[PDB]
Amino acid sequence: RRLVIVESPTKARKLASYLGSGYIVESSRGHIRDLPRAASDVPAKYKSQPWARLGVNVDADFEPLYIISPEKRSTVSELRGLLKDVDELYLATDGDREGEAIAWHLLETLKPRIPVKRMVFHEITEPAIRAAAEHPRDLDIDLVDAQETRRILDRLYGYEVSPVLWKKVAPKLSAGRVQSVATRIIVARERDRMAFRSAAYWDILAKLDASVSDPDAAPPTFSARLTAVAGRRVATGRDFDSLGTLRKGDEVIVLDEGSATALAAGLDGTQLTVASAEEKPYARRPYPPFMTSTLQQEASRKLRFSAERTMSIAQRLYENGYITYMRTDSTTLSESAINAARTQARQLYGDEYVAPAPRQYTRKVKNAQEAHEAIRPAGETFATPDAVRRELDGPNIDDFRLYELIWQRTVASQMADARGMTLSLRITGMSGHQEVVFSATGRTLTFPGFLKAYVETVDELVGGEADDAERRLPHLTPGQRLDIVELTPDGHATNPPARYTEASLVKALEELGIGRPSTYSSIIKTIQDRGYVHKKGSALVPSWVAFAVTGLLEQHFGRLVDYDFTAAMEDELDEIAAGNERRTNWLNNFYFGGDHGVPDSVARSGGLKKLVGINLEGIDAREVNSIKLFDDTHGRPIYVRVGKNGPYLERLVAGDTGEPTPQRANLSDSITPDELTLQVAEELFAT
Repeated sequence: RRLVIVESPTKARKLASYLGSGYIVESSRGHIRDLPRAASDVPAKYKSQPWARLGVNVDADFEPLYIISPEKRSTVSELRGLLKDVDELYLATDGDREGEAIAWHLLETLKPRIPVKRMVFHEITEPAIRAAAEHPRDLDIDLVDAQETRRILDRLYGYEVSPVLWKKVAPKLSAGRVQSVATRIIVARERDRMAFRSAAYWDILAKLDASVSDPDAAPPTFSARLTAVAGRRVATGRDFDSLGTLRKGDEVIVLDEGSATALAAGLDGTQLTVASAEEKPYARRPYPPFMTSTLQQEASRKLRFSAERTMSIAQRLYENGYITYMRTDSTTLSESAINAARTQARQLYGDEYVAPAPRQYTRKVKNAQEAHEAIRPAGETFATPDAVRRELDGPNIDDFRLYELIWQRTVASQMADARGMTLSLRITGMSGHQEVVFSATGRTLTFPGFLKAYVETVDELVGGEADDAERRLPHLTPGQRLDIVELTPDGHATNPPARYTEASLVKALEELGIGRPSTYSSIIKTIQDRGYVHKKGSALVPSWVAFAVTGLLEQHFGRLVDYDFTAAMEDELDEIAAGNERRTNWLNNFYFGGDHGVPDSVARSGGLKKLVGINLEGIDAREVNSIKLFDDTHGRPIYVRVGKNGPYLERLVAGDTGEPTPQRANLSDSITPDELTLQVAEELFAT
């Protein structure tokens, strides 16, 4: 008999069905050991060590104290009992550094005296599981070191930074390093919206008829926008800065209502002339197969799933053998998957829609031990969407809908390019003695290609045109007459920068190099649970406490929330995982200071311990929990105060017998920060 250990019961039952007689497959319920979480976790033998409760001996090369979580105590003893009756132990945790560390803890805890085989696989099928059992991988201690370094980093960061949050913001706040950076991202955007000032600008929208000079033109009518007047380009929204004043670029003319209306009046009665018309072909390549980042984005935009929901569903699909492993930065497809996807594309859409050659989407992954393939349907032959629809019906419907998304993306990635035309137009006229220029743009989809099988969804808050959208224009030739159906002077205002959705936050975490496949959703989940961020529709909105904590970190511990320093620490952890940096050297440099790392980083500034242990009696807690908004019409500053009972507005005013007396008005989450205007503040201060 052979004992096999995996992380979860679903995985345990699934591997057992494939390994057959002679294997006992059991679940570890995840991690079995952790650093001490309370004083009572410290065993008697270590109670004589003053560092035991922290769980890390920083003076002995950061030696950890791993103890068995009391909730996992019976799991360990049951595992120990089964080990006594087998001839071989198989460790079948996930192949990334998290799963490697779990296997390492199982070895350290069970101390086997029998052969050990470490199985690695990235899909759960009978071929994949059989191959893995027959070709085990040597235990990768570099992965384990990378996982352990991050665990200790997290412990030390919390140890040093938490008491500053307790003394200067609020008790029972928890420290979170990467979480505080993601929260800063959200706060920075909200601060940009509050400081945004709109500018007004006008143009003219024209509906133009071509069926007078060409009764075959299709469509007969179309719209065009005024874009130049007497050789000066007409100002648009991109021409104003965030304070509503013109950028320092080429000269423009800023039209207003009376301005634009006078141009339309001097025009109606006349006809317009096609000065120029251009056709330019385009060819769009398919989207790459999903990796974790793009799966979460598209599930969020198309399916409206939170990042956390997406990864819970993806985990069930994985453990049940429907898809490949869902924590990956690879968009590579294996040979059988490319061929299955081409076949499906051929059967569902026709030979014309299959790409002529197989399409490989190879990008360099951080660590080839940890990611082998895109997220795609499992198996040499993909399970059909209908068969999966019948199995995951009823309560498992979200599972089907994510599988369908993955299936369609995988098939579309092997399909032919989309083709169409980009269409341009210049239209001239005469409004009195001034030459006007009207511009129209278009785009056709001659051949949809892969778009027949997958079209990305535009971010709800950023907006935009879908990749399959069309704007058709009739065929025109220079000099051609056009009749003005309608002239509408049209007023506009610049808009503040859009809030993040969960989808665009994942995108920003990836592009800044701060997130990783195994952390994107837990980051986003955690900032919402700990109260830093909430959802208004699909928009992530920071809470007022998020402003207070972010300002504290920015003003006094800025290196800890710097985007570039954070991305570089993530890279260094990956270097440990590849065996190009040492766990112990990295921890010593980071915590105690050293000569290695990016210039001016925490390590190079003297280390985390010196950095946080500045003189804190010089950090005023009243200032930390005051968020300046604006002054009122009398010059008095209005500020949001974050108090034990929540947020409230406050200003100092003149009282009964002289000033300064506080005036307050309580606040709820109902009003987003950029909505609390002076007008709103004054209304709150009265009622």
